[PDB]
Amino acid sequence: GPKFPRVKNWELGSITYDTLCAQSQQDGPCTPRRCLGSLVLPRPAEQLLSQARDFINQYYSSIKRSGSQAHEERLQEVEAEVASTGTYHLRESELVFGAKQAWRNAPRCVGRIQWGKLQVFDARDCSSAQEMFTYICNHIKYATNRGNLRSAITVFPQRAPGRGDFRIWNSQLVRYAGYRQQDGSVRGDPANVEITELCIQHGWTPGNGRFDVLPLLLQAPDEAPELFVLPPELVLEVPLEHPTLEWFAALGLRWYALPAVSNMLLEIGGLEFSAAPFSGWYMSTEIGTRNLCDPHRYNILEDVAVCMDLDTRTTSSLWKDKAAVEINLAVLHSFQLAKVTIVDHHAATVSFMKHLDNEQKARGGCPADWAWIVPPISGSLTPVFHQEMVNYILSPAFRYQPDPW
Amino acid sequence: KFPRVKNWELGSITYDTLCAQSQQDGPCTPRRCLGSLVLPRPAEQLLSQARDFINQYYSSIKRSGSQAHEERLQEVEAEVASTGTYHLRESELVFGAKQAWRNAPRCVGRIQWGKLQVFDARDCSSAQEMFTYICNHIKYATNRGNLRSAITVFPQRAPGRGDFRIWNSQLVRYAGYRQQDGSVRGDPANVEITELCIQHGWTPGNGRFDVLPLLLQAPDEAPELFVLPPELVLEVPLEHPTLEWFAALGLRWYALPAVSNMLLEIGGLEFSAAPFSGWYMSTEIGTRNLCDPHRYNILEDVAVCMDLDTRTTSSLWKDKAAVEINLAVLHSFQLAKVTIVDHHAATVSFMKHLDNEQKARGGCPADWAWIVPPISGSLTPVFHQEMVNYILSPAFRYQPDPW
Ligand code: HEM
Ligand code: HEM
Ligand SMILES: Cc1cc(N)nc(COC[C@H](CN)OCc2cc(C)cc(N)n2)c1
Ligand SMILES: Cc1cc(N)nc(COC[C@H](CN)OCc2cc(C)cc(N)n2)c1
Ligand SMILES: C[C@H](O)[C@H](O)[C@H]1CNc2nc(N)[nH]c(=O)c2N1
Ligand SMILES: C[C@H](O)[C@H](O)[C@H]1CNc2nc(N)[nH]c(=O)c2N1
Ligand SMILES: [Zn+2]
Repeated sequence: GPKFPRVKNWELGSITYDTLCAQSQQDGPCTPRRCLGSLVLPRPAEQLLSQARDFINQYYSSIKRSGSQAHEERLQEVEAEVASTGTYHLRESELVFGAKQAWRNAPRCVGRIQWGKLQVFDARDCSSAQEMFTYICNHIKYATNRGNLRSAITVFPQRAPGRGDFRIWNSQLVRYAGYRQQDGSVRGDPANVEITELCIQHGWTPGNGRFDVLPLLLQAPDEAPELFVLPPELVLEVPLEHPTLEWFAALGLRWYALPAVSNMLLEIGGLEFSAAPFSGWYMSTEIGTRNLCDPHRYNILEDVAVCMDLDTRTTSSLWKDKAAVEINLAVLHSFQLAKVTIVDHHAATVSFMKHLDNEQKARGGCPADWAWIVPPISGSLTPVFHQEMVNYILSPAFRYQPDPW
Repeated sequence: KFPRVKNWELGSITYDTLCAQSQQDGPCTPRRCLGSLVLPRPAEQLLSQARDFINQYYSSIKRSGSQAHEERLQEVEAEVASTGTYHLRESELVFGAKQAWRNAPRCVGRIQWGKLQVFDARDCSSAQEMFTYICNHIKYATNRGNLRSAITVFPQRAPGRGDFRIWNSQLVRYAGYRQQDGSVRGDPANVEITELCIQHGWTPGNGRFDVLPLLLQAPDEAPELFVLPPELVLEVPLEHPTLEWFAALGLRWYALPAVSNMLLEIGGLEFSAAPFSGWYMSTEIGTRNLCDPHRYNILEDVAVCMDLDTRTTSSLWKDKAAVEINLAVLHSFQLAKVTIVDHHAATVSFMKHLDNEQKARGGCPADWAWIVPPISGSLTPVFHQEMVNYILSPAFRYQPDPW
């Protein structure tokens, strides 16, 4: 009967219909002729004003004052401001709500059960690269909280007509260096070769290890980026050991505690926050499966399998699968021992199922990107594998943006 | 526009041009993607699908434009104009069935697409005849463990009448018997078909691995029950290479995956009974059939036999057990000399297939959620490969249950 996508869970046999998707104001990449759901990156006064009104309407609905006089007065305030200045500005509580709503709207995040619990640091007063650095250190200190991690976002000033952007050049606040070698290989994280080379071009004295923490390149409006070294005491890392395989610690592998995305755009009511880094805590598979075992990342599967004495000469020994499991276990064990927050892919996906049920009742749906939500090991052992998902774009949102260089 | 398709492991980029030949809408729209959903929510038309298919065929043998090509289009046209339908030549049927497989977005085994034995069963007028054909298919496809891909094609749908159908979802399936206390004994996915077999006269067993009889249906007739001779049905007892207690679980699985509920569409003609088979990829058995919570659900038993700490997700007890079961499946198929492919070799060969199809057709329709295996996803190259999903014809399609 219902004219909304029907969504089925094949493990439980239950059905829902997503009505939320009708609030999408904006096309993804798919069409009736071809699905592009698996692509990572497929590619103004009245326009602004209607984005702004929709957002203000969301905020007033969220505080149950929709249609109220404070609501119609805010709408007028906003149009008046666009009328005379081309842009407008958010009230503090509007920013807080919009930030949370952007996380809650992110289809690619499995951690969204935590969406209501986000510390929002307003850094819209920031006026220099040096001040960005202070805010960022404060953020990292707050978020890290000695291992007991707290979700957080710091919001720097919005894009402004004619004037340059605030940008953090690094893709995350904490990243490891990647040094291109003479034999064409890479030492450290190959994902970070470009930003590494950029840091060196901007005067950084590079180290030569596999786990060198990168410095930050921070750009304030209409200035060249400036370089800032994080005090090592601020950057919590966990050395990786394995609970029974005693040789595993001898590998010198490690990972940083804080996953802090710094190159995304936070869009709220048409306003564009080009620097707005946000952080949570890790799901174990991000470290132990992707960052450590992708062939284009640290690529350690074969070395670990050799240490475990597996038959790496044939696919059918399942040597990759066994090594990857042990690496994931080491990641979980080591984070637990160090009392640094982490969540395994089972607990995370169970919690995401609870999130979907919360959001079914609250908004009638939840946009979700199945390829990104299902973990990269043990897929069908998690309940999200058996759950259909509808993917669409809502605002507020975190959006990709081109690299500043 | 032609979508850009990137491999994130290798940095390489292609453009799918083949998607332009899609004539048939999927579930997605610009407002929302529905690609993770399993199921979807006259004469001129048949004639254009017919012409298009005859063109694909004459081009496939290089004789595009020839006398033979024109006379064949006119035959198709003369037949439709007079009867509202037409019939395929055996050689066309063979081509169309291979193309349907080639085109199947959810199949990771398509490197094999050109090697397909096709039995024409269009001269079949009875459920009894269907049974004989099915036994021959099984015997041939199984080949004493050296499995060979095959399809048998029964008579097409016709406006005047009921369809030929095989009620079972595969030719070989294990019974699931509901217990008065809710539980299922056997394969919970086959409870309905098991019950249908019982009501049409089957004497049920009571094991966890009882091979079902087939319900075959000729048009507008009640379906009929046929027991497969047990020697036709190759099974593999599961054991583990190092864990001796694993064989004590009494697990086993059948060699032959042979889908028998899907519709084969070729040039607008529809073949409601057209069972097809290949060989398994180990994860289908090891991960989905044995470990899915709504299938035989054995993860916990295995974890306990391995003495794992089951009380917390963070021991990765599930992951550890799933890996041993998959290992047991590969080992036991290898020991019994029955064809199987593991998920690494299979996905490596699919990458090769993508590359072949890029050169041959300018693209390949693929359903990423079904191509990427259910364990160790990102350990396989297909995880890192962007894919474009779309429907080309000839095609295998879902159809309603006949009851
Ligand atoms: C609280 C713990 C959190 C967990 C466990 C978590 C987990 C994850 C995971 C596993 C991913 C996929 C990452 C990848 O494969 O590259 C992700 C993506 C994402 N999460 Fe979270 N998340 C958390 C908190 C946050 C917070 C606080 C925000 C924003 C306020 C957020 C926004 C995002 C976004 C935008 C993405 C997509 C990134 C992209 O497309 O590249 N998440 N989350
Ligand atoms: C030769 C070895 C073959 C292998 C290893 C293979 C592998 C697979 C696998 C793993 C799937 C996913 C199945 C599932 O999760 O339920 C699949 C689906 C499928 N394959 Fe194959 N395949 C093979 C041969 C064939 C042949 C011969 C045909 C047809 C002539 C075929 C047509 C299909 C179709 C239509 C699907 C989709 C089924 C559905 O939507 O439920 N494949 N294949
Ligand atoms: C290729 C690439 C693109 C892009 N936008 N970002 C990166 C690296 O950013 C890290 C990655 C983004 N998918 O996010 C990891 C993450 C973030 C958060 C907030 C929590 C968490 N557990 N995990 C690489
Ligand atoms: C729910 C359902 C639908 C349907 N069409 N078939 C089934 C049972 O068949 C399972 C599956 C098709 N989804 O077959 C697996 C398979 C088929 C083939 C030809 C090869 C292979 N390795 N594996 C269940
Ligand atoms: C091609 C494919 O879309 C790509 O490799 C995706 C798949 N799923 C993912 N899922 C997560 N969580 N993170 C990723 O980087 C990716 N990569
Ligand atoms: C909802 C989701 O699409 C569903 O669980 C799919 C996922 N991928 C799959 N992939 C294969 N090969 N077979 C399946 O049954 C499924 N199930
Ligand atoms: Zn789609």
